[PDB]
Formats: sequence, structure tokens, C-alpha cells
Amino acid sequence: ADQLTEEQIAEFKEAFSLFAKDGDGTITTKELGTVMRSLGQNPTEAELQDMINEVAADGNGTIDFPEFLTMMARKMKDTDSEEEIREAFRVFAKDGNGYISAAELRHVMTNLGEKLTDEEVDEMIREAAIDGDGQVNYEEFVQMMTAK
Repeated sequence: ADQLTEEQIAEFKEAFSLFAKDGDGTITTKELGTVMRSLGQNPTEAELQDMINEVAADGNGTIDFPEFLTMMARKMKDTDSEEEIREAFRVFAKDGNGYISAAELRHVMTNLGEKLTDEEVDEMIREAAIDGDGQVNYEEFVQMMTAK
């Protein structure tokens, strides 16, 4: 699981609360993304009804603030390529000795990321050294995906 800042939430209440209700302190869907569009993100048109249905469901007719943000990261987990790498390397980074070969990563990071290129690899390679064995590991390389 990835950690998040508590001050961005101060950004999360800036919007939700602008639409804040008198009851449990909830809001609707059309204007909730205005909470999602504020941090530098944006939600889908059909998901506001379903994922919000996971937190705005209980029989109120709207969305509350507490769990609406907890699910917010699941949405950034919907467009997160870094959450997929940990998953892929189990297919390419275990061909023997346990350290993935320098030639697989470019096929791995590229396998998860559509925008992410080989230059992403060659950029992290310089730090990996690669020379001597010609290959690299998972804890040293992909770990640079979590750091960079």
C-alpha cells in the first residue's frame, strides 16, 4: 500500500465541504469530482455512480466525506502503473539466480506502462551499473520506480 499526505486532504475538504450537507455531511456525485479534479485528478462518468455506491450507499442518497477519500486512491490505483510493476516482475524477475536481466525490465516497465519507455530504464540503469554481471535485481531496479 502507498501512503498519502494529510494536507492534500485539507484540499479534499475544501471542495466536498463547499457542497457540504446538513445531515451526515455528505455531497453528490457531479460536484464530488470537483474534489477529485482539485488535487490534479479527475473521475469517470459511470464510476461516480458505482464506486461512490460503495461509500454513498446505506440509504442516504449522497456521498459522505470519510470513506470517499479512502476510495479516491483506489481510483488513482485505477490509473497507477507503479502498482502493476510489483505484479509483473514476478513473471520476468525470477529466471534463475533471482536477479532480472537488464534486457527484461524494458519489456517489463514497458509491459505495465504505455507511456513509460526504455529511456526510463536507461535512466535507472546508470544507477544500477549493470556492468560486471550484465544483469540487475528487483529490489534495486523497480525500487527506483518507487523512488523515481
